[PDB]
Amino acid sequence: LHKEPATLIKAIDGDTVKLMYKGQPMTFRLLEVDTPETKHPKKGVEKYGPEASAFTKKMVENAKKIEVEFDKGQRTDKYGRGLAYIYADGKMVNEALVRQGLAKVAYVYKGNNTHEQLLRKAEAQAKKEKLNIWS
Ligand SMILES: Cc1cn([C@H]2C[C@H](OP(=O)(O)O)[C@@H](COP(=O)(O)O)O2)c(=O)[nH]c1=O
Ligand SMILES: [Ca+2]
Repeated sequence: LHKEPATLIKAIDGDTVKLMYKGQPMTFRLLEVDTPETKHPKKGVEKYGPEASAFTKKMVENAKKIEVEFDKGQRTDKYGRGLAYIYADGKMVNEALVRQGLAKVAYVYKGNNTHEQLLRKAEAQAKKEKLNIWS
Protein backbone atom coordinates (compact mmCIF):
# COMPACT_ATOMS: atom_id res chain seq x y z
CA LEU A 1 0.00 0.00 0.00
CA HIS A 2 1.13 3.59 -0.54
CA LYS A 3 -0.19 7.03 0.37
CA GLU A 4 -1.03 9.46 -2.40
CA PRO A 5 -1.59 13.24 -2.03
CA ALA A 6 -5.09 14.67 -2.26
CA THR A 7 -6.77 18.01 -1.47
CA LEU A 8 -9.85 18.53 0.66
CA ILE A 9 -12.85 19.91 -1.16
CA LYS A 10 -15.60 19.23 1.43
CA ALA A 11 -16.24 17.08 4.50
CA ILE A 12 -19.67 15.54 3.99
CA ASP A 13 -20.21 13.50 7.16
CA GLY A 14 -18.25 11.28 9.54
CA ASP A 15 -17.10 8.72 6.92
CA THR A 16 -17.57 10.48 3.53
CA VAL A 17 -15.50 13.36 2.19
CA LYS A 18 -15.04 15.01 -1.20
CA LEU A 19 -11.41 15.31 -2.33
CA MET A 20 -9.35 16.51 -5.31
CA TYR A 21 -7.58 13.30 -6.34
CA LYS A 22 -5.23 13.32 -9.34
CA GLY A 23 -6.78 16.64 -10.45
CA GLN A 24 -10.41 15.42 -10.49
CA PRO A 25 -13.04 15.89 -7.75
CA MET A 26 -14.13 12.60 -6.21
CA THR A 27 -16.20 11.40 -3.24
CA PHE A 28 -14.28 9.11 -0.88
CA ARG A 29 -15.81 6.73 1.61
CA LEU A 30 -13.64 5.58 4.57
CA LEU A 31 -12.59 1.95 4.42
CA GLU A 32 -13.48 -0.55 7.13
CA VAL A 33 -15.50 1.83 9.28
CA ASP A 34 -19.01 3.25 9.63
CA THR A 35 -19.95 6.52 11.29
CA PRO A 36 -23.64 7.03 12.25
CA GLU A 37 -26.13 8.41 9.72
CA THR A 38 -27.00 12.11 9.38
CA LYS A 39 -28.51 12.26 5.84
CA HIS A 40 -30.63 9.23 4.94
CA PRO A 41 -34.29 9.57 6.15
CA LYS A 42 -34.64 5.79 6.55
CA LYS A 43 -32.19 5.59 9.49
CA GLY A 44 -32.79 9.19 10.69
CA VAL A 45 -30.13 11.23 12.53
CA GLU A 46 -28.42 8.47 14.46
CA LYS A 47 -26.79 9.09 17.86
CA TYR A 48 -23.20 10.43 17.48
CA GLY A 49 -23.90 11.16 13.79
CA PRO A 50 -23.40 14.93 14.20
CA GLU A 51 -20.39 14.35 16.51
CA ALA A 52 -18.72 11.97 14.03
CA SER A 53 -19.31 14.58 11.32
CA ALA A 54 -17.76 17.40 13.30
CA PHE A 55 -14.72 15.27 14.30
CA THR A 56 -13.95 14.32 10.67
CA LYS A 57 -14.56 17.89 9.47
CA LYS A 58 -12.15 19.38 11.99
CA MET A 59 -9.54 16.68 11.34
CA VAL A 60 -9.50 17.11 7.55
CA GLU A 61 -10.08 20.89 7.43
CA ASN A 62 -7.30 21.56 9.93
CA ALA A 63 -4.73 19.34 8.19
CA LYS A 64 -1.77 20.75 6.27
CA LYS A 65 -1.61 17.62 4.09
CA ILE A 66 -4.27 15.06 3.14
CA GLU A 67 -3.33 11.66 1.75
CA VAL A 68 -5.39 8.79 0.46
CA GLU A 69 -4.24 5.17 0.70
CA PHE A 70 -6.17 2.57 -1.38
CA ASP A 71 -6.12 -1.01 -0.05
CA LYS A 72 -5.30 -4.19 -2.08
CA GLY A 73 -8.93 -4.83 -3.12
CA GLN A 74 -11.73 -2.96 -4.89
CA ARG A 75 -11.08 0.78 -5.06
CA THR A 76 -14.62 2.10 -5.60
CA ASP A 77 -18.05 1.14 -4.20
CA LYS A 78 -21.17 0.80 -6.34
CA TYR A 79 -21.92 4.50 -5.79
CA GLY A 80 -18.63 5.62 -7.42
CA ARG A 81 -17.11 6.51 -4.03
CA GLY A 82 -13.31 5.95 -3.77
CA LEU A 83 -12.57 3.49 -0.93
CA ALA A 84 -9.45 4.40 1.07
CA TYR A 85 -7.72 5.11 4.36
CA ILE A 86 -7.53 8.89 4.69
CA TYR A 87 -4.63 10.54 6.56
CA ALA A 88 -4.57 14.09 7.89
CA ASP A 89 -0.95 15.03 8.60
CA GLY A 90 -0.07 11.34 8.77
CA LYS A 91 -2.84 10.46 11.22
CA MET A 92 -5.46 7.99 9.92
CA VAL A 93 -8.98 9.44 10.04
CA ASN A 94 -10.49 5.92 9.94
CA GLU A 95 -8.45 4.87 13.04
CA ALA A 96 -9.03 8.20 14.86
CA LEU A 97 -12.81 7.82 14.55
CA VAL A 98 -12.84 4.24 15.82
CA ARG A 99 -10.52 5.05 18.73
CA GLN A 100 -12.74 8.03 19.68
CA GLY A 101 -15.79 5.66 19.74
CA LEU A 102 -17.34 7.67 16.86
CA ALA A 103 -17.28 4.85 14.22
CA LYS A 104 -17.53 1.07 14.44
CA VAL A 105 -15.43 -1.38 12.35
CA ALA A 106 -17.70 -2.35 9.42
CA TYR A 107 -17.91 -3.51 5.79
CA VAL A 108 -14.64 -5.41 5.95
CA TYR A 109 -14.59 -7.24 2.60
CA LYS A 110 -13.67 -7.47 -1.11
CA GLY A 111 -9.96 -7.66 -0.30
CA ASN A 112 -9.80 -4.40 1.71
CA ASN A 113 -8.70 -5.61 5.15
CA THR A 114 -5.04 -4.51 5.58
CA HIS A 115 -5.87 -2.36 8.63
CA GLU A 116 -8.47 -4.68 10.16
CA GLN A 117 -6.61 -5.68 13.33
CA LEU A 118 -5.34 -2.08 13.87
CA LEU A 119 -8.93 -0.83 13.71
CA ARG A 120 -10.43 -3.70 15.72
CA LYS A 121 -7.93 -2.99 18.49
CA ALA A 122 -8.86 0.74 18.48
CA GLU A 123 -12.54 -0.32 18.75
CA ALA A 124 -11.94 -2.75 21.65
CA GLN A 125 -10.16 0.12 23.48
CA ALA A 126 -12.96 2.65 22.83
CA LYS A 127 -15.43 -0.05 24.01
CA LYS A 128 -13.41 -0.66 27.21
CA GLU A 129 -13.45 3.12 27.82
CA LYS A 130 -17.23 3.28 27.15
CA LEU A 131 -16.47 6.20 24.90
CA ASN A 132 -19.31 7.84 22.93
CA ILE A 133 -21.09 5.14 20.85
CA TRP A 134 -20.09 2.59 23.52
CA SER A 135 -21.34 4.75 26.43
C1 LIG B 1 -17.11 1.18 3.47
C2 LIG B 1 -17.79 0.51 2.30
C3 LIG B 1 -19.13 0.75 2.04
N1 LIG B 1 -19.71 0.12 0.98
C4 LIG B 1 -21.13 0.33 0.68
C5 LIG B 1 -21.96 -0.75 1.39
C6 LIG B 1 -23.24 -0.01 1.67
O1 LIG B 1 -24.08 -0.15 0.50
P1 LIG B 1 -25.68 -0.08 0.63
O2 LIG B 1 -25.99 1.26 1.24
O3 LIG B 1 -26.06 -0.23 -0.83
O4 LIG B 1 -25.96 -1.31 1.44
C7 LIG B 1 -22.82 1.44 1.86
C8 LIG B 1 -22.57 1.80 3.33
O5 LIG B 1 -22.00 3.11 3.33
P2 LIG B 1 -22.63 4.37 4.10
O6 LIG B 1 -22.32 4.08 5.57
O7 LIG B 1 -21.90 5.58 3.54
O8 LIG B 1 -24.09 4.37 3.76
O9 LIG B 1 -21.57 1.58 1.17
C9 LIG B 1 -18.99 -0.76 0.15
O10 LIG B 1 -19.56 -1.30 -0.83
N2 LIG B 1 -17.68 -1.00 0.36
C10 LIG B 1 -17.05 -0.43 1.41
O11 LIG B 1 -15.84 -0.68 1.59
CA1 LIG C 1 -22.08 5.83 7.52
